[PDB]
Amino acid sequence: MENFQKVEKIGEGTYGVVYKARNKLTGEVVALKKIRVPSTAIREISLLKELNHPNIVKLLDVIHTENKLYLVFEFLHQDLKKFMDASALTGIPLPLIKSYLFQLLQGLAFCHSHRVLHRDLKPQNLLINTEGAIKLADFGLARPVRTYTHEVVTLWYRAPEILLGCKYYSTAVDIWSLGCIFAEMVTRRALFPGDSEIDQLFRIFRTLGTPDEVVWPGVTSMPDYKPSFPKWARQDFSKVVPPLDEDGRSLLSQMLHYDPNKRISAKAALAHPFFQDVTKPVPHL
Ligand SMILES: Cc1ccc(N(CC#N)c2cc(Nc3ccc(OC[C@H](O)CN(C)C)cc3)ncn2)c(Br)c1
Repeated sequence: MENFQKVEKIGEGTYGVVYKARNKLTGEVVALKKIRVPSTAIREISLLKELNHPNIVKLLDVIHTENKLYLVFEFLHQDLKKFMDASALTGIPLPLIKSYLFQLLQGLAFCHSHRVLHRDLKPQNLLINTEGAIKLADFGLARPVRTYTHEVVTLWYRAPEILLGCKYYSTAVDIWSLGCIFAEMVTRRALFPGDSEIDQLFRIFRTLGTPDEVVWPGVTSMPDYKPSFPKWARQDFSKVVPPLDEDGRSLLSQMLHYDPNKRISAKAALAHPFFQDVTKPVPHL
């Protein structure tokens, strides 16, 4: 750590506090995360230093000293959450929303091709720069209910299979989360703001319809599925994300399919007609 000087507190991350810091030597400005060490952790983390992509926050170095773990990441000046809030009254322009979704799908396609899942995608761990790029952060660190600061972990972006107690979820969980983020960027309001696991599940059911064996084979046998779940009817996406166009609604619907196996893959989503006219606009930061 002596090689680093803490500039400011970036925020209380899920696995520890994060500080903007400078390499007392290289002058490099980075994001320093102190992880709240098992050999299994070290090996997995070392594997992440290899997962390099333009849309994945670069893990610069892993420091294992004094039996403590520090992760040094590339530094970006803001997360998507702050940007969405700052664009609340005007709304993020569609071309930029399209650009961000496109880039994130590229990042996911990359990770997923390497069999790596994010598992906890949310606006707070999506970082943007002044150039128009957006990157996935804290990728692979998943493999708690509260943070080290007791802060509640958001359930708003959790896939239904996870909520239903699935133990071996797939890359499909990341597509679901991104779909929820996509919808939020368009409407300027969280799609499923649950404040408990059951409230989260029921919010999803109230919008997409209570899942059954027809739309999701095997759902009634899932760990936490209850035959007593209320049966709500499905609503039109025309009502869910106006004024998103049909290409956009088509894509969002495929990203929010109940059956993880039916849910569109990142790579297939990249070929969706919605991205026919994709561009890379510069954000107003
Ligand atoms: C909650 C949290 C804490 C740390 C990070 N990590 C780690 C990784 N991987 C960063 C951040 C960063 N830059 C930056 C990120 C946020 C930020 O402000 C966050 C505020 O908390 C905004 N909120 C209102 C959402 C300022 C600079 N550059 C590289 N890595 C992330 Br992702 C989320």
